Amino acid sequence: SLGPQVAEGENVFGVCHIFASFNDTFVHVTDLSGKETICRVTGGMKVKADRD
RNA sequence: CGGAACUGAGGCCAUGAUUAAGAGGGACGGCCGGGGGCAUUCGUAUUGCGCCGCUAGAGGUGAAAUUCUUGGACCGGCGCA
Repeated sequence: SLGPQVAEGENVFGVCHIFASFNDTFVHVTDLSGKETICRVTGGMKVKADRD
């Protein structure tokens, strides 16, 4: 029961927190507070070499 | 009689001081300014430290490595110095 307030229109908010720069890129979904995290992901966990 | 030193009272002179620098000094009035010294309050950032959460990479390069990394890095969060 993940957000059991079932109305099929009650949208559930989060925040994303993109940290972009050179040599990296992060995507860090969290709740409204930034205290609880949901699947932080990067660019280095997908490609093979370090210059891409 | 001359010229010496000294002391007293008087009338006379149209009776005596050049102006005030587009030279300067000082005074006075209202302002002006990241001018100078002493004490005072504020700011985000950085670095470290503590506690919480999820997860394998993070840095840095033209490209790499030295280096940090499940004994929990980098990211996010609240505090403190």
